[PDB]
Amino acid sequence: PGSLIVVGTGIESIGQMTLQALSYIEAASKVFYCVIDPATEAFILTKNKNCVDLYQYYDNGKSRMDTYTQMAELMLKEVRNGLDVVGVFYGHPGVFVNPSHRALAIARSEGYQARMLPGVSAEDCLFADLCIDPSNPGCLTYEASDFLIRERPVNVHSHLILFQVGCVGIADFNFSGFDNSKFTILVDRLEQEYGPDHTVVHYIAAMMPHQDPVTDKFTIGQLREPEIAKRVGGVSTFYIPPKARKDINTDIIRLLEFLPAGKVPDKHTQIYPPNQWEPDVPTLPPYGQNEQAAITRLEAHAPPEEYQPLATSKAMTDVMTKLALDPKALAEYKADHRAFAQSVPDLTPQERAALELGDSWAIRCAMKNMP
Amino acid sequence: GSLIVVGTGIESIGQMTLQALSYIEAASKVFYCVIDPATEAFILTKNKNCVDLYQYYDNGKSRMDTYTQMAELMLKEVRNGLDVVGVFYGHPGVFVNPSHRALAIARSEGYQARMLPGVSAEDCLFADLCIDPSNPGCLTYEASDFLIRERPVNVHSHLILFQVGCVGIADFNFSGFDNSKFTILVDRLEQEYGPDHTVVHYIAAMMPHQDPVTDKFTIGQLREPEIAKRVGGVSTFYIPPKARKDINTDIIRLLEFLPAGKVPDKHTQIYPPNQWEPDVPTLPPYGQNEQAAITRLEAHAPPEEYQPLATSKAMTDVMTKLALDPKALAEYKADHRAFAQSVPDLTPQERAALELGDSWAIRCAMKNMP
Ligand SMILES: Nc1ncnc2c1ncn2[C@@H]1O[C@H](CSCC[C@H](N)C(=O)O)[C@@H](O)[C@H]1O
Ligand SMILES: Nc1ncnc2c1ncn2[C@@H]1O[C@H](CSCC[C@H](N)C(=O)O)[C@@H](O)[C@H]1O
Repeated sequence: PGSLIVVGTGIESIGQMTLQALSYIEAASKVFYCVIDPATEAFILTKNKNCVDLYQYYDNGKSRMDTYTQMAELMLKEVRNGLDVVGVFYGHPGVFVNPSHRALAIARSEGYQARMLPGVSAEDCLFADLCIDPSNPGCLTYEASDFLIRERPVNVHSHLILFQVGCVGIADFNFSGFDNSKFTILVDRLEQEYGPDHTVVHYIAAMMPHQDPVTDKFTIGQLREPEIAKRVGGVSTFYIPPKARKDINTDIIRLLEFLPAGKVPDKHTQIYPPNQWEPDVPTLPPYGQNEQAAITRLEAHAPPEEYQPLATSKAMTDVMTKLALDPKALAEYKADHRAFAQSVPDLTPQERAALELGDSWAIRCAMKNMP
Repeated sequence: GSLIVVGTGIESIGQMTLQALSYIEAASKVFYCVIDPATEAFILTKNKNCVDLYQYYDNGKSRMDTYTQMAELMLKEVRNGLDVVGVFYGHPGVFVNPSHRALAIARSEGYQARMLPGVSAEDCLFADLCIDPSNPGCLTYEASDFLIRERPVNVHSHLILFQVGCVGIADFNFSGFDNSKFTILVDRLEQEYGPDHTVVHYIAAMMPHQDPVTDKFTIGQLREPEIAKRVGGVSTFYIPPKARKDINTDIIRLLEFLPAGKVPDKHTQIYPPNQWEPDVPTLPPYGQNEQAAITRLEAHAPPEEYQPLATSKAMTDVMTKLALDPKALAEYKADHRAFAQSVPDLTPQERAALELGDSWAIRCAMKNMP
């Protein structure tokens, strides 16, 4: 009896909140939120009548871990009283967020329903604004101070993302912001691992819908310029592109049959597109001889035989939207599949049967058939 | 012409962001690639002009040709002056080839190009497994690329592998992938981690009533034919740290982290522990430092420097519209004053902040009036 759901709000105000985060806000018994955008906070207050701002539990000179302990306990206290508590943290609520993990784990240890819903993180915004794929060529993400304290290894051939570069070695809080006086220690490490000429991108996603992202391209040595290091604050994130590209192992690529068997891959060339923040890698052009061949093959393209297009009804689309947008209806459906199933209007006989089964394959067959 | 690329999250409908939906509705043309029928059934009700990109896959047809065709279908509409919005499930730029190719070409030729972030499978992995990438760092690889280019592991940090069910397959089949080189991946993981180390097979729920797959195996167990069978196209591996890295005490004092009279714990991590990691010396939840912080809550008042929100409903609604209505945002960015002077019931300070547009002015207008 009593539960704790933790949701996120994304980074950019309001717009980056997920539909299910909003739905679990409204259905909550009490809301504890920690956001750093005024419109987002106002947006949370109009969707639930019982909200407490967790930001007030920071204080000047007060340890952040002590604030995190208090933030977790304020939620767990309402949980142990049998309330349905929803915790709110901007971005992804479990990405570089201490009190959410502490509160959910303690509630689990005491036998309560606990669950975190994912959200859009600052790393997600970084991928989008910088148009980089973590797949190419791998992504490593560190907390900036932990990266120094435990001397975590770099991967100069993959992406590097550093959070909290604006509070290096700071366990305190100050409403005015951080005095990043240990920033030079981080610069010393980045220079030692990458050299002073390598690129570092100072990233700050736009928090308001009309603002532009900060995507400023520096070298690591330029971070020692006073006017540069003052620009990084509490919502600053560093992206360091790969310094070089690792070679393909032709022996392993023949074992995996990535390329056609008989050919030797290109040793100094990546496939299009290039990373615009990366030192120049020889990259193939967008429209080679293999590319236009597939583009001109579009002239003779027909829907494949095994391609099965969507073929559902208005009633089936509405009931699955409801299961995704209505936590009240979802809780009833999981409690009794058939009693919920025969209650939905206008469902075709197979649609009622598929929804009563609930299996992924039955629901997909019901939405791909239709007489 | 322009190209806006958005995502839908992993779990159907519910994990779409509010701004992804608004750019769907306001779009002239929509090209989508989702793998959930209800989500696809959610999209076509929001825009009358959609094309399913999934049809450009084919049996025996190279994925790279499809990605070239997927990007070209959007690009040739962009060169014709329409406002195109491409849709890919999850985060549209996380392990997605055609989205980046189309945006790069669109940029190179001078068109407006923007990607909106979405909720990825890695985001869902963080939530369902309830782990934090900060503790102790997170390394993400494409499974085959991790093998082909012999990428280094980091046994002290998180490891996440995408596409473990498609090891080395460049082709497509509607029946899915024949993960016949999966044993090459298992060989590498055992060499780096040992056969007894944990690997979590993760499949986020795609439907609202499903529960996630969070199966705890050992790397050696992956060789069991009935284990290798259950990893497919939407499978992701999580590998917890094999050990924790030591704190460098010299670096600790360079940073002046703790009081220069107190010495921190050298071989104990903070609560909570990673429930998927081999047992690490972990602090209890309610130590005396925590209990001291609990009892100090009784004497809590809002600090003097704390500035609570103090706004109006007219101001709340205009910023909601700017975030939820892309056409009003385009108007406002084109002329702040014309937009600011046109919104009704705005306090004169509120219109002045809106006309400025600066973050400092908007935040002052929303926290100031007593
Ligand atoms: N608007 C923004 N742009 C870039 N990074 C940001 C950001 N807001 C917060 N961050 C990063 O996140 C750190 C705070 S911890 C909070 C992170 C949040 N839970 C998330 O999902 O990202 C900051 O030190 C900064 O590195
Ligand atoms: N439901 C799911 N659960 C776990 N991993 C998933 C998943 N769906 C997709 N993936 C991962 O994503 C890969 C496809 S590439 C598509 C990724 C998507 N853009 C995203 O944001 O995550 C798969 O190989 C799998 O590793």
